[PDB]
Amino acid sequence: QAVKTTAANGDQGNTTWQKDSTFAERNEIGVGNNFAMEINLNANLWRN
Amino acid sequence: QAVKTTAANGDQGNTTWQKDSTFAERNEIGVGNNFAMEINLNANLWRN
Repeated sequence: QAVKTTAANGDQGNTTWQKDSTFAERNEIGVGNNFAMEINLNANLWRN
Repeated sequence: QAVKTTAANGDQGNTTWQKDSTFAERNEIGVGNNFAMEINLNANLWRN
């Protein structure tokens, strides 16, 4: 979900609103590297 | 779970019996395509 900042007078970085006026409420985001699986190629060909 | 149609007098499609007499009640089924990972093949051999 999106978020913005308030008037930010002093030590207001804690104060953070909701910016639903522009962005949606169910966005999709991943964290870290993407899922992946490992294989070894030349070994398999030689084995076959 | 399986279901069966009724005698269907008129607009009786809403009426729908359960065919649990014959079919089991936990049959498995998939919807849409199957799971599928992807790997470009020749690029990896050439790069190695």
